[PDB]
Amino acid sequence: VRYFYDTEFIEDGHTIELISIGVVAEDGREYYAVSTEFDPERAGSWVRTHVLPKLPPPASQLWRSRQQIRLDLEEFLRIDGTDSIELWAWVGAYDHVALCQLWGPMTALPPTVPRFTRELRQLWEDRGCPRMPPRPRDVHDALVDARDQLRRFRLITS
Amino acid sequence: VRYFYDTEFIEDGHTIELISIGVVAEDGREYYAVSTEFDPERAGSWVRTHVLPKLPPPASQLWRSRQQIRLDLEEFLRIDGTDSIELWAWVGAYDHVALCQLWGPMTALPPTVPRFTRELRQLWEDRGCPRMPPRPRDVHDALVDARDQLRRFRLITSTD
Ligand SMILES: [Mg+2]
Ligand SMILES: [Mg+2]
Ligand SMILES: [Mg+2]
Ligand SMILES: [Mg+2]
Ligand SMILES: [Mg+2]
Ligand SMILES: [Mg+2]
Repeated sequence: VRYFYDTEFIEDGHTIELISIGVVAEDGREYYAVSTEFDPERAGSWVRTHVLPKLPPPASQLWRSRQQIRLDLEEFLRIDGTDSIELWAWVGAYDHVALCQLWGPMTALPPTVPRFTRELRQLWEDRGCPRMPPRPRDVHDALVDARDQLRRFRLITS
Repeated sequence: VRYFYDTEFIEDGHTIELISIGVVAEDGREYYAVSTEFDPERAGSWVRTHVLPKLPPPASQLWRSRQQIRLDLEEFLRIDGTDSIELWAWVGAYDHVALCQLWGPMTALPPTVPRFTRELRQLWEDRGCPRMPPRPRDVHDALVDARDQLRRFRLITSTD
């Protein structure tokens, strides 16, 4: 059913160029990939310092084409499966677009992928803002960040 | 405090070209504009059928530049005032990007505009999925869309 995710990307007010994606299923499965298709030269200051250095070394199989990431996610999210898929992220409007654009325009999103991502911050605030683990060491690694989202959600719903 | 909004747009897997935006405040105030800058030619069948027909005539003052719409919104959302700005939309991920892209990069969004839009669909499900009035036939007009969201938010929360 539930997947927690995060993306890193280069966004210029016009497009969102996907750097990486981390997704963690409530059942414990984890997916992380980094795109071979974004242009590192086009990254602004904040990304160069905080995002770029934390990426896998160049020879890692974690590096995948946009097409591989799409096919990886269709398998990882079980899009042909029994269960209803429910996507979650923390302040994920841009993340939601970044994920969806792996498929193309919204019309080309697979029929079982939700057309919205639930907002963890919204749930957090609606439960009166309960005390959370402080920020992990490596924030801006999308998988670490996606992990911490699931941790947060479990706390709030315990 | 709370604003409810909707955007209409041409989205192609690459960009989100803003057509119109409708915003309604909890205090009764309303804003609506249509961008002079999208290219009607690029629109798909759906946007040709359901969106373009509801737009104001060419002479309407509702047609504005993207620059004018930014300035209008900075005023309307009371960006320099002391209330916390809360934004709400129904299934608003692309809407949130469309709105925020009026300021360019996320970098450049006024500090006082929140970095996320609250998701009215999520709220609905949370409180038990209570039965809602039907959507207006007028929907697909971003202002009508935004008013209706405000109405749904009122009904969903009416015993909170
Ligand atoms: Mg992100
Ligand atoms: Mg590819
Ligand atoms: Mg996020
Ligand atoms: Mg909309
Ligand atoms: Mg539209
Ligand atoms: Mg809306």
